Amino acid sequence: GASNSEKTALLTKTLNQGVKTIFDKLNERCIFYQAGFWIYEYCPGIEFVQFHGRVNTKTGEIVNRDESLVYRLGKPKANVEEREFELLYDDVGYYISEIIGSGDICDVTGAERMVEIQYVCGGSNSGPSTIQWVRETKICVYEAQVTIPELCNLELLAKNED
Repeated sequence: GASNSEKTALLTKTLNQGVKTIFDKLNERCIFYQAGFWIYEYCPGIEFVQFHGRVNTKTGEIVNRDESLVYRLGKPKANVEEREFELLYDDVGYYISEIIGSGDICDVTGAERMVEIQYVCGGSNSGPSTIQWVRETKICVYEAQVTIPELCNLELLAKNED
């Protein structure tokens, strides 16, 4: 037989490397996604909000619009140590799950408007981080995915486009 000691070290390394990479790629600039009529904005340890607005596809910049159609999803911490991340994997490959609650309870169901972010390797290993897709699965719960080029260096995350 043999042992798989190194596998656990590789997991610890991919998770930590992932967290610092994510924050490094978001600290420079926040990320957004225009999900039809609504837009979703995610900042580096600030907050996660959804608003009715418009975007400039040329760079992803938002357009000056009314702030009366804005909502809260999750409220992360300021420091990377005040928060906790999870190194997961699925049939495709590895990813990092990050869930953020403390929005506004949906009185319609009686659940939290907490968001789930899945950090994966991006197809363009030569571009900034951005959201891949966005979908409000439940009435309150919302799921999103974020691509990062530097994550693809980590062999565990050397899988996407499947």
